[PDB]
Amino acid sequence: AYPTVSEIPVGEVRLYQIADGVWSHIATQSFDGAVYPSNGLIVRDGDELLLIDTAWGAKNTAALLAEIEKQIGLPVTRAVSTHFHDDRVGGVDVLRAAGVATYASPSTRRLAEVEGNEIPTHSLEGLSSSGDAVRFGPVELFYPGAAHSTDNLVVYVPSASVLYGGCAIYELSRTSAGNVADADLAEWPTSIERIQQHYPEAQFVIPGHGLPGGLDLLKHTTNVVKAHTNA
Ligand SMILES: C=C(C[C@H]1O[B-](O)(O)c2cccc(F)c21)C(=O)O
Ligand SMILES: [Zn+2]
Ligand SMILES: [Zn+2]
Repeated sequence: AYPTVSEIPVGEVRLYQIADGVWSHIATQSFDGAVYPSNGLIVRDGDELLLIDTAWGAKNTAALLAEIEKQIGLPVTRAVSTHFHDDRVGGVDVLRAAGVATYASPSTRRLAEVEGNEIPTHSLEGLSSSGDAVRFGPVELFYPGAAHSTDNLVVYVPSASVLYGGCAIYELSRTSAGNVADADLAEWPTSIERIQQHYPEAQFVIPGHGLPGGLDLLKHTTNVVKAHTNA
């Protein structure tokens, strides 16, 4: 049932409904020779939608907003980018131009500016230290510590017990480290432990790229990360 990378042409966006008012969005993009799927989240808050991460690029994010109008019919009023790389902020400008208020932590906004990437407008307060969590409309934002990047956020949707890991959580099919130039490999297993200790009742865990699972994706990610570190 969950759409897979070979099912989504670059430029099209799938929505997958996880629970009442909780969707993931799935798109695909070419990077360094290969085509990757990429996940974010849509969470209904009454008559508005919160968006978690772009669809990775201006074209995909415009297709995202178009799919939301067709399939859901509620406006996206706020977006959160979970770290500073292009599959999370790429398309912020399309969101801004459509009227979406775009958010990220101060660190993410600074890392995005330094790297040349699109920059969310608004700063998220309360997320500076590992273990910090804040409610943001219908979701909980959690800063687990440095992992895939130093700034990466994870997101929990209480109504549905959905944990979105972003690029800090790998899918089961991913058995090698996914480009770790900006990662903190010594801290990543500890940051994952913080996630486990905070959301032990998670039912549905979504990696940044690929198929959702359970909390077994956290242990898998630690294994992949430690395996890369020892050799
Ligand atoms: C192998 C994946 C690539 C994917 O993730 B990224 O580092 O946010 C990032 C940035 C730019 C391109 C891109 F394909 C990606 C990974 O886990 O890092
Ligand atoms: Zn990244
Ligand atoms: Zn990524």
